[PDB]
Parts: sequence; C-alpha cells; structure tokens
Amino acid sequence: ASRLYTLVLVLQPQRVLLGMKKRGFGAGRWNGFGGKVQEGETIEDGARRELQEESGLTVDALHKVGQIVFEFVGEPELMDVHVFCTDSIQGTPVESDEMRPCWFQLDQIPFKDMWPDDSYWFPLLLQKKKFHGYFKFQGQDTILDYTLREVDTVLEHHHHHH
Ligand SMILES: [Zn+2]
Ligand SMILES: [Zn+2]
Ligand SMILES: [Zn+2]
Repeated sequence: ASRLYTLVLVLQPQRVLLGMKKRGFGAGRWNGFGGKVQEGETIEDGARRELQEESGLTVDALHKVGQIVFEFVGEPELMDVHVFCTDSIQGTPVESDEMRPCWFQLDQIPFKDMWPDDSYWFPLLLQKKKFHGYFKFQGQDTILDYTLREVDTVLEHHHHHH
C-alpha cells in the first residue's frame, strides 16, 4: 500500500516561498505546500488545490521536478510524493489556518527548522536538477537510510485513478 501526495515549491530567482505549519503534525517546521491527493482528483489538481488553500496563490504552470518515496518503521504505508515547482504565481500570499507563507532568500534556507530530508533534495531543486529519492524514516527526526539520484526527465507513474 502507498499513499499519494504532492509537494509544491514556489521558487523565484532570488527567493523561495515556504510555509510554517501552524498546527497539526509537524507544527513549527517550514516546508513546501501540498498534501494528500484525494479520491476523485488528479495529482496536478490536488497540487493546485493545496497551494491555493495553504497560501492563497494560483499558478499558471507547475513543473514536475521530482519523485520522493518515504518509508517509515512500523507503518506498512509508503508515501509516493510528487514534487513540483513553479515560478509563475498570482495573488498575494496569505496564511490559512494550517500554514503561513513567508519568503526566504535562497542562501538563507532554514534547513535546521525543516524536515531532515530537505537538506538532501533541496540542493538539487535549487540547481534545477530533476531527481528520484527514497528516505527510510524512524520517527519524525531520523533518516535511517536514503537514496537520491538526478535524472534527465521525470518518471511518469500513470496513476489511472488520479
Ligand atoms: Zn486513489
Ligand atoms: Zn520550477
Ligand atoms: Zn506516483
């Protein structure tokens, strides 16, 4: 069994918009925008939906930048995380109950305040490289093992319900 998720990085020439989880799981960490793809929606519509809900932003285009798989100890569920980035946004960023957007200069990324896997694949995203990655987690804060690879084109999964 896997669970289908999206993550969207709003990435501009000198800056990246992250959001601070205000409540819930992972509260107090900065991350990209996204969440679970629900039944009855496509991955890309779920990505657009979560970004609109969490930041109030609309996007003209999303670029498929990567795939990450998360495995946890104790959970048979795997997470299939489809990563996107976008340069072209409209609206002004405003917080939801769940998330508060804030801009960071690209050399000021707060990796100590983000999830540990971000230290690995965020550099590739910031180099405009496409990637596949896998991270085996223990609890919240501990990567047990991982693999990461750059790729030329990204990985179509052909989800036929999404
Ligand atoms: Zn489904
Ligand atoms: Zn992009
Ligand atoms: Zn997938």
